[PDB]
Amino acid sequence: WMPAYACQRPTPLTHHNTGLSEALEILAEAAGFEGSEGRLLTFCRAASVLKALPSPVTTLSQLQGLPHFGEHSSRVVQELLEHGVCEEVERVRRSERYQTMKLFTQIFGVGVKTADRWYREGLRTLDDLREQPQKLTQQQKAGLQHHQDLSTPVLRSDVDALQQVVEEAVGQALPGATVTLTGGFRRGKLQGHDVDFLITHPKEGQEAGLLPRVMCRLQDQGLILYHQFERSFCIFRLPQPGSWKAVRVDLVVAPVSQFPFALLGWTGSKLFQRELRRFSRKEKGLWLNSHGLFDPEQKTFFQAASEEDIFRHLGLEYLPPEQRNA
DNA sequence: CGGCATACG
DNA sequence: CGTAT
DNA sequence: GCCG
Ligand SMILES: [Mg+2]
Ligand SMILES: [Mg+2]
Ligand code: NA
Repeated sequence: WMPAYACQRPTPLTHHNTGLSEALEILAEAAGFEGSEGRLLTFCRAASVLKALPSPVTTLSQLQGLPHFGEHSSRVVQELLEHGVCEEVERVRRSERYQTMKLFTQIFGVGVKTADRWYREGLRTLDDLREQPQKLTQQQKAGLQHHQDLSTPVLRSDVDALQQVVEEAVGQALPGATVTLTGGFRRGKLQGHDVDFLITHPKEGQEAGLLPRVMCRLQDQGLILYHQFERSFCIFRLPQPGSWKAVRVDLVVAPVSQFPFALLGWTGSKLFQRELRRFSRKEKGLWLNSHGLFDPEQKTFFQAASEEDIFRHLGLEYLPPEQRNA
């Protein structure tokens, strides 16, 4: 009944097993901090399965036959059902390693590998990093300076304001160019930690060279607190009552021939796209990315005019963005 | 046991 | 190495 | 950690 790939089933934003999925996602996150991508994936997938169920899991037997539930994930659920708490999960939560790796990896410019090195050097706090700024990149310096604002959720009201200012700069950079909201907000989220925009133009090729022109205009408007092509990871100045706050904004440009693939990729979720690409390659023999869908036998790319086209060419039932919350 | 998504900056 | 979904 |  429950298919094995997350792209084969609807996953709504809110569901009936929130606490169970959150516990599994703690273990997934911890596995990632230790470099165990395989364990991270299994725990992520098991969490996602529960998000897709039509009602709460109340008994252990309801896990029988669910994909990605083996001894470990099942035991986690069993303990939560019987005692409201899983000792392993709580042990991770309070560990100095988990808390510090989470704190460090949250910094824009710091990945697992950097965080881990710092952890091994004895660093534990943000002020520990500030007191040795010679070791930080310019990106990390920006992430650390803006860390407090960047930890505050972006609201859907903020998004509309940012979109209008991005369209203004885009319209001057290239008349006729369009801006599409992607990422978590396109899946229906009411809050987020960043805002993702996809930019294109209806005349193939006109979008070449566009992103530098957009960025230089935004910067001239005084809206860019930080930025470093076709992808830009920025920190924007967002107006606030009597002041402002820093917000992470990603801008991506794609040619209109590739727009369906880029929209699909950048709308996520992250797990959904990984599962979709795994499904494409392993079940259909097709290679999927955010630029296209390649048949390695015929050596041809699939033309798509819509996301609907892509789901059809992979033999999957269409899922709107709000059901891609794997 | 191999595999685990696939890019760009 | 970082970033993104 | 789990699947095929
Ligand atoms: Mg986002
Ligand atoms: Mg983003
Ligand atoms: Na980071």
